[PDB]
Amino acid sequence: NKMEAKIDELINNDPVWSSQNESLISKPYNHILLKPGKNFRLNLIVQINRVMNLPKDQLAIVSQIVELLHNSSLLIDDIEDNAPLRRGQTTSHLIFGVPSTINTANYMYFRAMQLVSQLTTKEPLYHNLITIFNEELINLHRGQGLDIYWRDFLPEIIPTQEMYLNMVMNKTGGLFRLTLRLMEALSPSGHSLVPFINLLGIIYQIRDDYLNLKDFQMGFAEDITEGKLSFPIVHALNFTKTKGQTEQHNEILRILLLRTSDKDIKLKLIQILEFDTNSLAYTKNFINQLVNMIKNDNENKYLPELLYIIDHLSEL
Amino acid sequence: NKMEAKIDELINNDPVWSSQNESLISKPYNHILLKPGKNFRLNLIVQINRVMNLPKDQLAIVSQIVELLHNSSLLIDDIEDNAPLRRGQTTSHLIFGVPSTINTANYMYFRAMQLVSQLTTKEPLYHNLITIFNEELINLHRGQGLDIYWRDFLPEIIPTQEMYLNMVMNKTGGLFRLTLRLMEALSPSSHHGHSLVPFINLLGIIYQIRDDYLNLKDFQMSFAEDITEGKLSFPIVHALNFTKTKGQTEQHNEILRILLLRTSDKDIKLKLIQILEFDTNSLAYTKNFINQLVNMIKNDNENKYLP
Ligand SMILES: C=C(C)CCOP(=O)(O)OP(=O)(O)O
Ligand SMILES: C=C(C)CCOP(=O)(O)OP(=O)(O)O
Ligand SMILES: C=C(C)CCOP(=O)(O)OP(=O)(O)O
Ligand SMILES: [Mg+2]
Ligand SMILES: [Mg+2]
Ligand SMILES: [Mg+2]
Ligand SMILES: [Mg+2]
Repeated sequence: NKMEAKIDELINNDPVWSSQNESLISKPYNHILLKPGKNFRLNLIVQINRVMNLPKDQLAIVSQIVELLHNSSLLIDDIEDNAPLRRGQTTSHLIFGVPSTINTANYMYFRAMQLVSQLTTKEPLYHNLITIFNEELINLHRGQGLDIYWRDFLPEIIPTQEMYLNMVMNKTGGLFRLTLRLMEALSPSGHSLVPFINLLGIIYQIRDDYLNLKDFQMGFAEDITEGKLSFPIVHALNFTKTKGQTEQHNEILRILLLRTSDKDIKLKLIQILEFDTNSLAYTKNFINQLVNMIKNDNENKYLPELLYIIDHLSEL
Repeated sequence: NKMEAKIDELINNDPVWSSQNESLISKPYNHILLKPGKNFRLNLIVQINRVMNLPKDQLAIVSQIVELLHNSSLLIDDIEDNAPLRRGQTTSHLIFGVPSTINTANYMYFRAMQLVSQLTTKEPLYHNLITIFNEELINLHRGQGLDIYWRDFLPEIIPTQEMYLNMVMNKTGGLFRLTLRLMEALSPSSHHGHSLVPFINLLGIIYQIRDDYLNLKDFQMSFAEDITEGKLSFPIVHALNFTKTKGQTEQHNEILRILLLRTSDKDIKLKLIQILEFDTNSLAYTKNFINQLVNMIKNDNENKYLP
């Protein structure tokens, strides 16, 4: 009966959770926190707020939600991408293991969700805040799904430029739109800045893909080891199909499929994209055109310190 | 000019997502759907609705939300537990890879969350369903994190029977309580009696202890993957704390060594089992523990837990 009394007191109570248990399972998350770039995701929110005007207490919460979602996404992305480093540091799953990292990352998504309720007391608004959160996280998982599928089942599907851009609108545009849509919904205060935040996500991503190869040609071109269907690689694959460069098209697939860390093999692929397909110049120029679409936006049809961010978008 | 036009169209529209795309991402999930148990998790929902009386359309969505969370939880748990099999079938991550499986599973978490807003249009009630959904998924992750922590840090921390039971209230109680708390908040029924959460908690507990018990018993009588996983099973927690108390130092260490082996070796697995069989009598202890738990419900004449 002391057993039953114990079982009885157990089931008539909320589940026990100590602050100690909380520390033990937050290890993978505390590790990625030791990484920079933070002050920048914070500079973008701060700038957009000059327009949205939410009180600083609400802006702090919007910011905590996004940081939890962002860092958790990277903890996961690194398992998904077999990444050994993130922001010059050893990846969490390599230290604590994939099991703990996945669980903790998923855990933080729900803490993030929890915080949405500290943004309002109003039910109509709260319901909309949750829908935005739910929607963009659904979008993030969709693009991430395609990026991962194209790569892992290559050459089953060779994405075209169009397909890549759609994948990026979901994948990368997910959190960008999330942050902005929350702010536009909490604003006490012109046209929606969503097309502009979308163009930013796109630029951010093609730039991430591009710089990952160009800095090795001049990091470690880890994208090649991953086998990622990046902007430069998507152009090269399609370009070779179109110009009938069979041998080169196949060599590109062969190298991607090696998941190689050999610097010379990676450098060969890059030099193929440089001189054979001209995928690097194409990408650098595609980036510039997108940036000009904003820099030449006088009539403010995209646009509402703003541009300073566009050139330091790599540090977010 | 034409490139700028295309980008303009793109950024002014919602992200494009086709049904073929939906089919691609769904592959790891669909693969697990070829699995039984469904006419039983759904059986419990049915039964309890006899007291809750939710209108079918609403009950089905609950059934849907529960199914997505459960199947998704299993996809991830198998990755976390390095499980090669689930219901006799090759686990999803061994077929589609860990990357796609993790992504798909999480996606389904959010799809499940989406179904929550289609349970009701009343803004007060909806908020409660979300808080419910949110709270239990958090407990689920807390328990899972602890079950994984003990295992992966062994032998840093060896839980006591009590710590184990608390871990289970979180991990396994989560989905059980989420299912019932939703149904109770939706119930059109005036006063369907005392809340059934205490009863669903005891159920969750019996369920997990029995799961750990059966993993070893169906191997002592004839794969015992919990040993290969190195899991702090209910019988294992009992054996470890039983040898520590009876000062049986060498048996205590032998148990730890085998769990730390992460072994698939039949002989060695048989060896750990014979220790629990003859040395600590942990399997008989577990069987009896389960029976006591059940008797709490069987001899519930004043219906304190039962409806
Ligand atoms: C969930 C998101 C948006 C992260 C995607 O990152 P990528 O795998 O595309 O590249 P890195 O962020 O690791 O540079
Ligand atoms: C959460 C635990 C311990 C078991 C999960 O699987 P079930 O016992 O519910 O069985 P199936 O859903 O896989 O049929
Ligand atoms: C997320 C939950 C609740 C499933 C936990 O199942 P276990 O980790 O106990 O392992 P299985 O025996 O169910 O495979
Ligand atoms: Mg990555
Ligand atoms: Mg990635
Ligand atoms: Mg398991
Ligand atoms: Mg498990």
